[PDB]
Amino acid sequence: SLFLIESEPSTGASVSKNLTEIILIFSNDINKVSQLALTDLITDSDIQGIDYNIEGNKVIINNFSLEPTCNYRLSYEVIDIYDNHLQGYIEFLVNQSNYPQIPDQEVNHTILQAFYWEMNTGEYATEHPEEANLWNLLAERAPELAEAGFTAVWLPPANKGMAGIHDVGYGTYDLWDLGEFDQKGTVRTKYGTKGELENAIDALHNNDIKVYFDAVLNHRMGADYAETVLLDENSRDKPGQYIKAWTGFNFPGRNGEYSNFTWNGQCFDGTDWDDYSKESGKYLFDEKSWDWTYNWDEDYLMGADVDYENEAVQNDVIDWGQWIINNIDFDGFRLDAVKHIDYRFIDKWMSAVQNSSNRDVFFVGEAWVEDVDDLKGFLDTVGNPDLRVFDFPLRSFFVDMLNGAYMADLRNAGLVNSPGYENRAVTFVDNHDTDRDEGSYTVSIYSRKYQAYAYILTRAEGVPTVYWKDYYIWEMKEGLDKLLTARRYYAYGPGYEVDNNDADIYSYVRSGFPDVAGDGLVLMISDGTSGNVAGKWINSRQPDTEFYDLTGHIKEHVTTDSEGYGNFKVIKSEDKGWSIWVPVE
Ligand SMILES: [Ca+2]
Ligand SMILES: [Ca+2]
Ligand SMILES: [Ca+2]
Ligand SMILES: [Ca+2]
Ligand code: NA
Repeated sequence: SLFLIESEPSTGASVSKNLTEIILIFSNDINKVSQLALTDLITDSDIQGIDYNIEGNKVIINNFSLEPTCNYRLSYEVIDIYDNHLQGYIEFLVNQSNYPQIPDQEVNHTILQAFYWEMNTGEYATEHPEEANLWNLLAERAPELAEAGFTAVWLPPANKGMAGIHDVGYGTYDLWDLGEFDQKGTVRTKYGTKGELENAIDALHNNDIKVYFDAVLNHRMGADYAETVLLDENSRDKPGQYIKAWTGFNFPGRNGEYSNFTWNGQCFDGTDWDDYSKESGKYLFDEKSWDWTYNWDEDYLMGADVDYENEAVQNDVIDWGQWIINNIDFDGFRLDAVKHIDYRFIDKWMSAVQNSSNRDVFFVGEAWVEDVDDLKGFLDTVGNPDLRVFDFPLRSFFVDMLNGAYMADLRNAGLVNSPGYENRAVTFVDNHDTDRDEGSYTVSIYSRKYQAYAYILTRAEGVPTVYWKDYYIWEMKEGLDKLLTARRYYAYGPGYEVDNNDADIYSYVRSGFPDVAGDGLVLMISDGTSGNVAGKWINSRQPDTEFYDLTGHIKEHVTTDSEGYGNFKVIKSEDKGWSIWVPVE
């Protein structure tokens, strides 16, 4: 039975104006092409003089020249060798060739999270062998990341963890070992060597991309030796008992390189394992107190807990902070488990590290707090103005959209819309904790993900993060790249909320820069399912201007009146319910 197996370009694609042919691949060998037309859908005129040629089960169509920003349909009726008839079509959009010219200092910022939990494991290692060596890959890919519009990359923890080569990076063992020393059965980390990493950073800086380090400062794991430790009278478990604590770290493999600091019992407030009784608990060490944290009793999380009241410990870790930026040339950090670490210490280190260099070091904390007020109150407590946080509040809205949400409420959702806190939001859709095959605390954004990316990447505030697993593993690249184009060239100037949002449609306006031609955009997203085209009358702030949907979804243009208003459209479906209207000229 006759069907189209695939086409190049694929239906829905955005293509180069230099596309020279369309290949259609069919199920059976093809006897005939009865009708073929390539149509410009804006003017509704067929391109005269196209040619085709039959090769077994393939049909190559050529002899055309496509205009930028134009939507085309290739319609065909073929008869196969068993006299089956198949009628069908493919559609595609041509990329803009002449983009708006944005002054380099105003270009929008955009982060790629360069990892996922199961990288280089199970089928992932099979289907994606290039990820057995992440530093080398990021090196290879720097120029295409930059072409995509990424301005920074957040790396997985680059230091040696307690599971060695299988450590995703959070079983922190040695901060000063970046896959330079044979420790935990491996010289390299799961991701590569120190040299490879230094390679990648040059690769990336070479293409004008920053590199953030994922600093896990709360705990330590895989200690070199155990120690007998008495537990405080205030310990929740086994108070005033003696336990055998895995608390000795001296990093034999590194042998003092970079830092000769070593760790024991007095470097930690406590632990969760007693190797005498072979029991888990929460164990507070004699004369230690849990450090000051936003919420009561949340210093203790897992592993051996760092005592950031200890001055020697504060000093070694401030020194590493500094080494990472000034010596290893990173441009910033993600701060794992930021609310489980002494707030006074986080402010002190953020200040020491910021103060040690002329570069403006970027900092973002992982504080999994879905209420905005609670999260602002955490920012207030830490009280260091450089401290950004991930907008888990906003993501809670994208979880709400999984089975339908009240879409007008996106006007006020997340840290990213809280007055006085909007620029401290690092917005995202999924990450390694929220999108993981097994053992997640949440549900991934498994539906309406494109809508959620469009919202964050068009916004005037915050800094958006794309997830590697979305972009490269679930293969959302094709659709994401169109949103990344929007952000890179169009999402500029003041942002405006509109007055006609409802249960199912949210629209938003970026007016463009006055002193830049052809930038600006109208976003419309929907959680509707009716399967059809809805309009909203929106003031684009650009009088007498022809716009088109750069997503390829709506195959018409919209021209605004002399007040700048126009009827902009979106398709109310899960699959295609996002549109981004940009100027054609
Ligand atoms: Ca802690
Ligand atoms: Ca303490
Ligand atoms: Ca809705
Ligand atoms: Ca403009
Ligand atoms: Na502590």
